[PDB]
Amino acid sequence: VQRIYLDNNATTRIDPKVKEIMDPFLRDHYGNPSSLHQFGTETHPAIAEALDKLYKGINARDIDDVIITSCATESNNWVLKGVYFDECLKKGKNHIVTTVAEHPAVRSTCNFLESLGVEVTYLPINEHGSITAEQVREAITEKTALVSVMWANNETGLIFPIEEIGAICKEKGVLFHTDAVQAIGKIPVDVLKANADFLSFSAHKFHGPKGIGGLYIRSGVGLTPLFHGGEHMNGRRSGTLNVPYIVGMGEAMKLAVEHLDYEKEVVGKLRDKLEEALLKIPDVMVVGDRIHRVPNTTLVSVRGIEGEAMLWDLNRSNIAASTGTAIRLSLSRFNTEAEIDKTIEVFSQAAVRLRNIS
Amino acid sequence: VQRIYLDNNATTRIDPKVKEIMDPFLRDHYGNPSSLHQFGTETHPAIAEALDKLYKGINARDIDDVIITSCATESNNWVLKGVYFDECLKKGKNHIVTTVAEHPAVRSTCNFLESLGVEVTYLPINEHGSITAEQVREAITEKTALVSVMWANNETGLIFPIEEIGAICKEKGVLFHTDAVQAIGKIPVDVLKANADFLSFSAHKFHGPKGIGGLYIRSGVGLTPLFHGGEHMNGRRSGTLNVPYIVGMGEAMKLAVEHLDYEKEVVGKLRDKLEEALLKIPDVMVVGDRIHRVPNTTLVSVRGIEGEAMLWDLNRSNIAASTGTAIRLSLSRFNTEAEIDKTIEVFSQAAVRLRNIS
Ligand SMILES: Cc1ncc(COP(=O)(O)O)c(CN[C@@H](CS)C(=O)O)c1O
Ligand SMILES: Cc1ncc(COP(=O)(O)O)c(CN[C@@H](CS)C(=O)O)c1O
Repeated sequence: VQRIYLDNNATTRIDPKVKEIMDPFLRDHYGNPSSLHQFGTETHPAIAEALDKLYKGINARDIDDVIITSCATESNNWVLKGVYFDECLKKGKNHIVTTVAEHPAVRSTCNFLESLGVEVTYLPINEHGSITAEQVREAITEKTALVSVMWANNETGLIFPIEEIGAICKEKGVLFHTDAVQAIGKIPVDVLKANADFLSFSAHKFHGPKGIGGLYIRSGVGLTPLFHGGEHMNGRRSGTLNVPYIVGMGEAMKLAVEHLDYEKEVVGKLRDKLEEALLKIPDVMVVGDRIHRVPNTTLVSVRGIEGEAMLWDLNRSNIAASTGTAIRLSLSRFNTEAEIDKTIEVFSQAAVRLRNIS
Repeated sequence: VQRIYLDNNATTRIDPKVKEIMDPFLRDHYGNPSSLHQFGTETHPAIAEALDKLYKGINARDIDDVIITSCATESNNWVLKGVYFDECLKKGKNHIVTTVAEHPAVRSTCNFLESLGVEVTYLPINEHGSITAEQVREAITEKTALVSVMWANNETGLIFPIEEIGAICKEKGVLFHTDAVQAIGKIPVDVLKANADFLSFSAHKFHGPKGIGGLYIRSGVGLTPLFHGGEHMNGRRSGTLNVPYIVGMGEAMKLAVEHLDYEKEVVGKLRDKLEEALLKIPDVMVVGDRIHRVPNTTLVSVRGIEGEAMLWDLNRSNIAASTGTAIRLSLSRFNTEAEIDKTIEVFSQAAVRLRNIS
């Protein structure tokens, strides 16, 4: 059979080169990097190269930290609860601003902080489907410890004005965190232009393995650890290093930035080919804005057939996509134009054989 | 070259069968298990088998939870901070008892809770090098939310009276957590006989990969999540599942319990062969008790040559061990008797060529 994977915002395929670079640390180089003997120090060069790739991947400075976590969910929980202890309980700055579009890893923890008594405002989305930076200004008070706005939305793909928000946050002296998981390998990511204090990411969204993530912490910014133990990662996150996934995520970051032109020029062009081909069908319509979007995502809406039935039909035809009432289709570098023509055909055939209402 | 690995309490080698069972989920079965399409549901049988192996591995009941974490450090932070929020701030039961022998992942977080105002007593070790259960009784008051005592010590190998402590905790109605990482695959582990409410473990101590762990939570016991997001693991720990490491850790648990007789009868006998051979040397001495110890560990002390110099010498001879002022040697199933004879020889040769003081 020949299956079609169009659900790359849910997770991606590991690049074969990433798997290859991970194998030796799953095989004979099994030493704990904290060990003083040769099995330990033997792993250090590859770790340094992976970390270097990550730094260079997000234009982090050598003075900055890029701490290895187990996923973006860990990074988000760590920023929000850490800044809860440092600035809300200890500095009395009991206010956090975020958006309604953030991943549940951010919003649900924010709900928990509300249950403890922190006041959090979830900014409402506007009609163009994005946020404006002035919205955060209107919501930022002199008691705001942190603003957290995702770089790109996972359901629709829209890119948010992180740069301008970073300038506002910089002028007013409030910590800035951005969940950028959906941005890596899709668009250029620069922590300096964003003036970000915190940045989240997760490997399996740019063709690394599930179960490893990263939190960029800018130099000097404090954040009480979520994993206490104080041994690893400059004492900020304890636990024996996931050596294979660290190297793999480094190579995956490298490949992701090396493929940016291909992502925008080829993957984005196929997304436009696909989208335009699908909009040649009755009362369908893209949900959201079509200009300020990441190159890989289209979010299509159909008449009165709910999206989940169409997704059942496609999976029956071995074509994988996700929801977002609407259908989210998210591409990658490993899709081909033949795959897109076939998906246009199967989508139409499924659509007319679903239209038969009653 | 032929290197000798005797540092298995720091981390272990991945069993080749574990790597094999992980490869397909690093290759073509890359779907997010939360996805509704075939790439997602396609991973479910292997996940169920791995989880089943874990449950059966620690005699957990089907009514219980065995939540997948990213390491034992995550499990320990989660128990202590979770029980801090549920019973100390909300139920006013502001007291925790633990030991001075616990891993830094437990003790350092306990220090953090003290900084927030929780009163924690770290029980002192006695001369036989172990704790008695009555010590915890004397320290347990009507304001104790939780007692946390490790199953086996990582530096010395001594097995603690978890069973009896579980009975005391059960009679008095205080939550019981045990960090059992060093016990899995070394001695039988039974959460029911221990009457444990929480149990920690980490895969890479029984020949699985670094970067995945487990927290057993007994049925009905509450614990506010450390990873909020509420999607995965019955909403208790959010983040896209580390599919390959879950399957591998399941197979690793299976092999670990299947090798218990071999661990005590063969690995323990080689540890006794080695130990007795090394005690035939001047003013040396095993640090700690020699009866109630895990089968794989010996902790040897030498005259006035510090242990780190001896460890430098051994690593120069491609023999790996760790500290514990003393030298910790920790075996596994993949060591051979030839390896042990050679280590006895190299240890002696290093010892006499280190004795030359000034
Ligand atoms: C009992 C016990 N509990 C927790 C840990 C930490 O495991 P992690 O998977 O790295 O989080 C360890 C790991 N002890 C190693 C590495 S610090 C040692 O050198 O002794 C342990 O022995
Ligand atoms: C922006 C953003 N931030 C965090 C996460 C969570 O990543 P983790 O590595 O699983 O913790 C995701 C993952 N969103 C997937 C799985 S819930 C989706 O279906 O949209 C994300 O898109």
